[PDB]
Amino acid sequence: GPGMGASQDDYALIHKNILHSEDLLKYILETSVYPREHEQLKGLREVTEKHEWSMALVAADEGLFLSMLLKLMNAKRTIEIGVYTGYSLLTTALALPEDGKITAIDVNKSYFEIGLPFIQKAGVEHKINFIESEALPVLDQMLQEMKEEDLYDFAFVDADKPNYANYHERLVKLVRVGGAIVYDNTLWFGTVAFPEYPGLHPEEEECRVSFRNLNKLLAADPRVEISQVSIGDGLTICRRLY
Amino acid sequence: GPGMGASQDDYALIHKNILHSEDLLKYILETSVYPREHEQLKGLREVTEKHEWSMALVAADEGLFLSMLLKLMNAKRTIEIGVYTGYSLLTTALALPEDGKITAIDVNKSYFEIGLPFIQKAGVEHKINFIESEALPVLDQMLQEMKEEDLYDFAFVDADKPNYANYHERLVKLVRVGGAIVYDNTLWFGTVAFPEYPGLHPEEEECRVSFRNLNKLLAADPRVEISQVSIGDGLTICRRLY
Ligand SMILES: Nc1ncnc2c1ncn2[C@@H]1O[C@H](CSCC[C@H](N)C(=O)O)[C@@H](O)[C@H]1O
Ligand SMILES: Nc1ncnc2c1ncn2[C@@H]1O[C@H](CSCC[C@H](N)C(=O)O)[C@@H](O)[C@H]1O
Ligand SMILES: O=Cc1ccc(O)c(O)c1
Ligand SMILES: [Mg+2]
Ligand SMILES: [Mg+2]
Repeated sequence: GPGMGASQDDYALIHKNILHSEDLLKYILETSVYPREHEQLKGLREVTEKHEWSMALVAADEGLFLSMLLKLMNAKRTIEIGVYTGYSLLTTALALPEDGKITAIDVNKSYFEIGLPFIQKAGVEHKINFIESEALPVLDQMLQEMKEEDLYDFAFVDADKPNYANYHERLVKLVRVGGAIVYDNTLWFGTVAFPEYPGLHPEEEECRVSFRNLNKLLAADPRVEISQVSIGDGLTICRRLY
Repeated sequence: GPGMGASQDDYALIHKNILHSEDLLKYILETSVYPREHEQLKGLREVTEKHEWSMALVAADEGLFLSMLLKLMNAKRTIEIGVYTGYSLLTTALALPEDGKITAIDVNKSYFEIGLPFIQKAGVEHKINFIESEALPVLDQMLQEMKEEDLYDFAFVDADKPNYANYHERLVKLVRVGGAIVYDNTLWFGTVAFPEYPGLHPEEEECRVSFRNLNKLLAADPRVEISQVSIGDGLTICRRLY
């Protein structure tokens, strides 16, 4: 109710990691990520680390992996659901060719305005069409308008976790055959490995349950082939088969 | 030569994981890997788990990830360095198109013949050209005979770890521009994070130092873009730039 509002300090999982030690994750970042990170990504990350919802920021080693996937598959048209301050969005815009196009959807444009100066300085603002809205109505409107020529090569899903299965039903129609759908956070701080987990915030527990259900659904879905990858907070790559 | 024993039982790191949770790795395998694993890959994995060098076997979640990369980049011609019983090789042969081709190099064909019945039953043996040799002389012969139109789309490097830097100098000329080179085990049980790590077999220590050097070299190499991925025992994806 009324008060000071939602803080990430009310959450139990902030300080959890899936790798063996903090030293191993720090090694990966210092050795293989920061030397390869665009200066505008570094600036965007450093401001976002000070923000009240910094827990949501995509892991930087995951960012470089998404960039690699976009280049290897020659993606040109992508969709991002869940923008926050724009780290994965700027990563994507830097990876695409000059004529690449991104549809970016987030309910809160004020977060996006934090990252927008870095996107402009990087010279890739022209690739981004940002839409301030809940994603589900936008996706349903796309399904009535988009033709086969406009299908996306790649979707990154990093928004409200309990809605992922709902996003999946739209995205298997909005991404081309042979295209990729990537779901962030599918290992949810390691909590998915347990049928019950003590002391979580109600929203954290709702996400543990939803990801356990989502991971089973994706593994059984004949419309896609999958790979769940223990990078960052876990991601699942889906490739559309038909 | 004469010296100390260097069998698998002589190594210290066999059971060490890069993920901090054994339950999380089992969850990934049981939820997202085994339901998606080809029957012949399952049989090959089960035999190899009993073999005296079972620690060398590529992780099954990494297998599905490699398959996903190959499909998303539409690879058609690949090279594998380090075959063992053939798990990554069968993964690759199953992922490629019907007319895809693999050049597979290993010093020990007897290992390959353990997995060969599974590869034959999968119906993809015809894609594989197995070469029984040390890899370095083969790659140098390829540099002499390779034409630009025959460059590989994808290379998987999983053989003798101290030689990876030597392999890299040939493979950046044998893979096409825009192609991928994947180096397996670049986190080496997490020991790369530390300048010193007590209690290692001398060959394990040699690989720790070798990978610390390689990870620095790859992060600084302008010929490639990289992404180090904390799946399996760690891998590094390189994409050739010029
Ligand atoms: N229903 C909804 N539709 C669209 N965006 C939503 C949403 N519910 C939450 N979000 C947004 O999802 C985002 C999750 S954080 C996303 C992180 C970002 N991709 C990065 O690279 O760091 C938040 O910005 C939140 O505002
Ligand atoms: N110099 C060399 N040239 C080619 N192969 C070598 C080599 N030194 C060692 N090897 C081979 O490298 C292999 C490493 S284990 C390879 C694992 C396999 N790719 C999998 O999917 O499980 C062993 O089979 C070993 O015989
Ligand atoms: O909302 C919490 C949150 C936490 C971690 C994430 O990666 C994310 O996208 C969201
Ligand atoms: Mg996320
Ligand atoms: Mg290996």
